[PDB]
Amino acid sequence: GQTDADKYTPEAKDITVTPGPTPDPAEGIGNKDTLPSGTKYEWKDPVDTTTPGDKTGTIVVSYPDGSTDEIQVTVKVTD
Repeated sequence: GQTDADKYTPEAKDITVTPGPTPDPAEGIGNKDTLPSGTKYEWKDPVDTTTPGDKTGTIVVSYPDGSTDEIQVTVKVTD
């Protein structure tokens, strides 16, 4: 009786951006090719990338069955 979250292991990928609005969360998973098609990506909470610095955020990976993983990443906002 397994869920998708029992089977798949998303990998964090740190990203770098210029100051700007919250980036595309798909950029924070480094092994999307390993995950089922129909897997969705969203930030748990929007990362504030409006100012420079190293931000911490979490990507919610939602599998086709509705189970989830939560993956923390660093977003390096440049000066």
